[PDB]
Amino acid sequence: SGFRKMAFPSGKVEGCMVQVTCGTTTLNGLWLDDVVYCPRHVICTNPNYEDLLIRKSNHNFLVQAGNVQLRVIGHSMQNCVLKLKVDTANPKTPKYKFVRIQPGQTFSVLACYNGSPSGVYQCAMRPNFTIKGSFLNGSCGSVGFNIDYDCVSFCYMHHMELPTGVHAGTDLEGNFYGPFVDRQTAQAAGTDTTITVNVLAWLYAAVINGDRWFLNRFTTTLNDFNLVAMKYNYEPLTQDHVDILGPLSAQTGIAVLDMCASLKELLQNGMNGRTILGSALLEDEFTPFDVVRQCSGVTFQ
Amino acid sequence: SGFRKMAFPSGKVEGCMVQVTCGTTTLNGLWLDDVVYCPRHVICTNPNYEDLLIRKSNHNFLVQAGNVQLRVIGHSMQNCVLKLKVDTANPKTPKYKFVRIQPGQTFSVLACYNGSPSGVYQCAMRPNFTIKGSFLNGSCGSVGFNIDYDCVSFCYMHHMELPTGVHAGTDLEGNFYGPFVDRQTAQAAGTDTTITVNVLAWLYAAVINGDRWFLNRFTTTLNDFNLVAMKYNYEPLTQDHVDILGPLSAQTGIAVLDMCASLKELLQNGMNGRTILGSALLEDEFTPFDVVRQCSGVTFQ
Ligand SMILES: *CC(=O)N(CCC(N)=O)NC(=O)[C@H](CC1CCCCC1)NC(=O)[C@@H](NC(=O)OCc1ccccc1)[C@@H](C)OC(C)(C)C
Ligand SMILES: *CC(=O)N(CCC(N)=O)NC(=O)[C@H](CC1CCCCC1)NC(=O)[C@@H](NC(=O)OCc1ccccc1)[C@@H](C)OC(C)(C)C
Repeated sequence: SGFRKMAFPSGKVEGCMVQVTCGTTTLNGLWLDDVVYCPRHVICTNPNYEDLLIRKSNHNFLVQAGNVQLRVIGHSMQNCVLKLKVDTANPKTPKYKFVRIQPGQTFSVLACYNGSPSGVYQCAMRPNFTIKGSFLNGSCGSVGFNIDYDCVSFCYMHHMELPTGVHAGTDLEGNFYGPFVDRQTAQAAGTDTTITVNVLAWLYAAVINGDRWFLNRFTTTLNDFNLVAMKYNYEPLTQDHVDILGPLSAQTGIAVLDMCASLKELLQNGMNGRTILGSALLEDEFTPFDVVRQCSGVTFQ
Repeated sequence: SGFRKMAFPSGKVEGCMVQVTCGTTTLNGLWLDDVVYCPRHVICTNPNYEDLLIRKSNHNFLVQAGNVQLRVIGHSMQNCVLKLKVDTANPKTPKYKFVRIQPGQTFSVLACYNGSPSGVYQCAMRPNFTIKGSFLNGSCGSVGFNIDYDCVSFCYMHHMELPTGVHAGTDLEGNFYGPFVDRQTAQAAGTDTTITVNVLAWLYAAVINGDRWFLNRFTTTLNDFNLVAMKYNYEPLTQDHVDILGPLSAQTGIAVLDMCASLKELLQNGMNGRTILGSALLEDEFTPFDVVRQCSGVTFQ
């Protein structure tokens, strides 16, 4: 038992982080096979990156992998990422995919500085397409990922911090999550919302681990639930959400809609000085898949 | 900015986990050089382990490292851990030490099943020498660690879960943290307390990241602070604790004792529906070192 914000083991990704330097900018890159992926704003000097990149040669890119120089033999821009072809394939390349995740989906972040991993933590893509990360200067190029058996699905590369202290970035093909652009012009996160299906998953986690105090005898319709959720800035729950909570419903014996009735009363009454899974807030950064993986024992390799 | 419960990168440890099987018990072991460390209760059938172990031969121990059989060529018991000498040194052995940590100190846990890492999370050794882990059947042998530059300091190996859902285990030399013994006889955690110096560190984290609402104009003596802390089941703060909070004090300009005055008023008044670093509870599983590492950029390799 117990329930923790749990990241995937990070070794498969650690073996891919490298330092990319060019001009006076140094950031992190991701070395898979003979390609190094990094944020395009590594490019020298409202920038027009196509124009800035045609002025570069391969030898203006310094790629450090450990104590080993990698030689750049080709480059191209794909959306907001640079792809640097190097003359050596990464022998530690795991099996991998690039995936663009939906809001509400979680992933592990390996924070990196100068190509050296610093820590790993678990995150969610917020409904407003920011992530509440932990990032300092030089963390650009750090990636977020999930692991399925032996395969690393990369889903995030870090680019920028916004004025509110939250973070914005791209999928590994360089497309920003959300409306953000990689310029130093005023931008701000839209209004965020709480990820309802995830809160419900976490309440099921609480029950699996022995916490029941918040349950009730009431029930609710999907429509009536959504009416109360909107009022508390929760995302509407949809039937596919209900279907995804199916397995957790059947393992606990608590119908999804009955669990919606306790969330409703938790929203209306607060938590009255009690805690759930060591939290005094309703947690929304565990997906239904996260709960099942941690409460059943699924491994990866 | 941002502040997350952040584990060390786990790759150095992942390369050391193995499966140890003997009789009908399978658990995790830790392969460093030509020795595999695992919990001694892997031994077959109020057990007397010295008596049970003299009845075993090397070939009763099956050690799986990936798809590769390791051959046991010697064994011995050290406290509550078995040390199995194998005929092959682990080529992925990092630089490492074994360290017995104090209560209040944090570490990363790589949860493992059948020698396969499942997740990594951050923990603290509670004042009552349990850890609030996340562990299922078959996680025994999973280890906890810290990393300093390139060196893995192993500090925990997991053995058992107690009735309250918290966890007990040993240092890597087999000595239990706390009064626990590796028998299936009724045992229970002592009364825990909140780790005061860590709460103060986290409040400094909040200030470094821009949260100030909880500060106040008041101050307090060490003695007067401890009087209020005892009443709220907080550990007494000592002068060495004050000294350790020195650097965080000097970076923020908030004297330790003034930060004690805001903790005092936070304890006496509650948090009034506000949050600190996304928490509605006072967090105590970040050490002063954790805060500095995450809020300044210290890497490892
Ligand atoms: C490379 C890096 O480490 N990193 C992540 C920083 C972090 N703490 O997560 N990225 C950056 O520092 C960004 C570099 C620029 C380079 C030119 C192309 C765009 C990216 N910069 C930022 O992340 C800044 N954010 C920002 O400029 O947002 C747009 C904006 C501009 C002006 C007003 C409002 C919003 C950060 C570093 O700047 C602030 C002041 C927001 C912290
Ligand atoms: C091997 C393993 O995975 N693991 C960790 C379990 C977990 N969820 O963290 N360890 C064990 O399962 C322990 C194996 C025994 C083998 C004989 C030597 C001692 C260890 N068992 C436990 O952890 C049990 N705890 C326990 O027996 O505590 C002492 C006790 C006995 C009777 C009453 C109260 C206390 C767990 C699995 O049992 C309970 C019922 C506490 C969950």
